[PDB]
Amino acid sequence: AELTPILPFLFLGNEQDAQDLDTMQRLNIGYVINVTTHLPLYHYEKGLFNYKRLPATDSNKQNLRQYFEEAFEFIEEAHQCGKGLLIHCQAGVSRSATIVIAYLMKHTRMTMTDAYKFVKGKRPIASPNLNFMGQLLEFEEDLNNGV
Repeated sequence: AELTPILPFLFLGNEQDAQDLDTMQRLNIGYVINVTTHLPLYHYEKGLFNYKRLPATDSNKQNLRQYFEEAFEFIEEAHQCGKGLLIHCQAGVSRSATIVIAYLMKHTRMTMTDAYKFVKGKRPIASPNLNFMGQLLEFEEDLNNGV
């Protein structure tokens, strides 16, 4: 299991990485975001972490932009509460990486292109679909227009 640490408090992963509970406990993760509709909240019953589900699909019509602001709050609650946070979708990390790249665009002064390749460098498998990439490009233009 490889939980790519995009920041010190931010980890990107896939289906399997959220199951590696030993790994997550070493990283002091206390927050988890499941960006899928069908995967379970692994380790939910254990009472270990707080959870947030962004029920989305790796499709060309799925709107992740709606969840952008909702997930940013979960990440700033972790940073303000001094705890790690793992966002994971499935395999190709198309969905989960789009939200990560967007978190960097809103709070980090980075461009969409700069942030996209920052995450691409740490996790090479990142391949947000063009539907998600258009949202990311539109989120840049919005943010640049005082939005």
